[PDB]
Amino acid sequence: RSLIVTTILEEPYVLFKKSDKPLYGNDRFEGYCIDLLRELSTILGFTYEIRLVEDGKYGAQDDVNGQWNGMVRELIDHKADLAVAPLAITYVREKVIDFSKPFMTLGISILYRKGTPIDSADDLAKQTKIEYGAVEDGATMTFFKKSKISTYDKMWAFMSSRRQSVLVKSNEEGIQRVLTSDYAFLMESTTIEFVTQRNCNLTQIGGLIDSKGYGVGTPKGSPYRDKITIAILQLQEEGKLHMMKEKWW
Amino acid sequence: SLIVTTILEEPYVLFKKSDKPLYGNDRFEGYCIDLLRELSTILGFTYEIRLVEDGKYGAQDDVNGQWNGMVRELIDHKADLAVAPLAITYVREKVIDFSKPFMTLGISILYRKGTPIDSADDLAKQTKIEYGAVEDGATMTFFKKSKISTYDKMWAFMSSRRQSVLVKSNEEGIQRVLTSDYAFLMESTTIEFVTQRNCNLTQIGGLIDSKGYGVGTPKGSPYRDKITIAILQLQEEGKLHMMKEKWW
Ligand SMILES: C=C(C)[C@H]1CN[C@H](C(=O)O)[C@H]1CC(=O)O
Ligand SMILES: C=C(C)[C@H]1CN[C@H](C(=O)O)[C@H]1CC(=O)O
Ligand SMILES: [Cl-]
Repeated sequence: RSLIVTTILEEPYVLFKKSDKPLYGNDRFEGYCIDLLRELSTILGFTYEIRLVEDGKYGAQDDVNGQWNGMVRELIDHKADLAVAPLAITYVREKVIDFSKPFMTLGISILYRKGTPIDSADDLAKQTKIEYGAVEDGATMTFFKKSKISTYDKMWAFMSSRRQSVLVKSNEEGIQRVLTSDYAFLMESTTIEFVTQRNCNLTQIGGLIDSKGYGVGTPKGSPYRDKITIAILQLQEEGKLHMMKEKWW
Repeated sequence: SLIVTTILEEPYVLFKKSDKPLYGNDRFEGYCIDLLRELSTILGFTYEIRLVEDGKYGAQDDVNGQWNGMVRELIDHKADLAVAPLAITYVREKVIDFSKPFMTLGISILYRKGTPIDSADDLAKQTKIEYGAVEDGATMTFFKKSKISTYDKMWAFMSSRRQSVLVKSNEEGIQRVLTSDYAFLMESTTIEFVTQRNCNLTQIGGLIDSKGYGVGTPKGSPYRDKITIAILQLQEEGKLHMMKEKWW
């Protein structure tokens, strides 16, 4: 049978393919993660059906009820066989689902304007005039929520106190805020690179604040996890992942 | 108590400098030693460090398919963990398990400063400047296996000149760069260590590929996923970055 693959719209990883005529099935989608999935299927010999996660979320756990949502929740409940998306491999997620080895490596950094005196997270933390934030309940926000590093703890105190005003619901919302207010956006370096290639007034500020990878998610114990790892390593060694990144970035 | 196989390689694993001979685990320090200590704390195991007898990381014989090095120790259940700058590669992942990466890196080029050489392509299209890699390591194996024209050409060069351009260690490669017209294909994390210590040397071009180092375990080992979770904990609390800063 075909594997059910859960994913989510996020440029340039997953988007709706443009066509003058209606599109159906997997043909509706394109992007880096779609090429990846195609290449994985070519190596491993499975067929698949792409489905957008209904709740539009990656996967985080609620504090009170301990319930998961998003693509992670779909894998937990065995409603999908794989999740293929820019899904960060994190400690809390690894506790509840399995991940392939990374197909991309990245870190949190800062998206802001060029030509300013701001050069690091510490510069942001020490002031309040320039607002800053992150996608609510994502891996980036979770990093700040849990950090014991003085600088990042202060940034979390700032963001948490202004939740409604500085946390956003998507990368697109955060980017639009950098573009239309005095705002710096804490976001993943791979997506920053995409943005800065297309917006000459924007830049990454400072280096990477942490390090993580994106991996393909599976339900805990899935036999596909290790198979997908091996295929990913093959794709990397063949230069195919690099070609795919060049194509979409 | 777990048996941990490793290998000397600066600054991952070193013999501690000492007036008197040291014994057992006391003999060793380095990034990978700190990593092992941190893992042991999180997971609650004791361990004995043993240097791999054959001094190899792990490659497969092209005729008989047998493995050597730390990979062989794991396959043979002579060790529980391998903790070293052991690249997570397609061929190795097929026979042993690896944790998720504690360090990410890629192949690049170590050469002298001030030349017009700017990329692998520049090396491949000539022969006056010799180049090579550590024999049978993950770098050499990338070239051996690559279908990319430039890298296949470089493999043809290095292959045909095995005796003279392939080396036994990073140290031998670095000395070649310093004493002759030679460029050394080597891992970018080691290049970084080297170029911080020698201002006449530089990385040429960017990364040619991307890989990680991971802790190795025998296939099927229950420790693999526990070590992965520990590594993720160490990364998220900033410890892996501090460890790299400390040793580089
Ligand atoms: C696109 C966003 C919502 C996702 C993508 N990776 C992160 C994740 O896996 O949670 C989130 C971004 C972030 O937290 O900066
Ligand atoms: C120090 C060397 C021999 C090891 C380290 N990592 C690679 C490996 O895991 O094979 C080798 C280096 C290289 O191949 O450039
Ligand atoms: Cl894994």
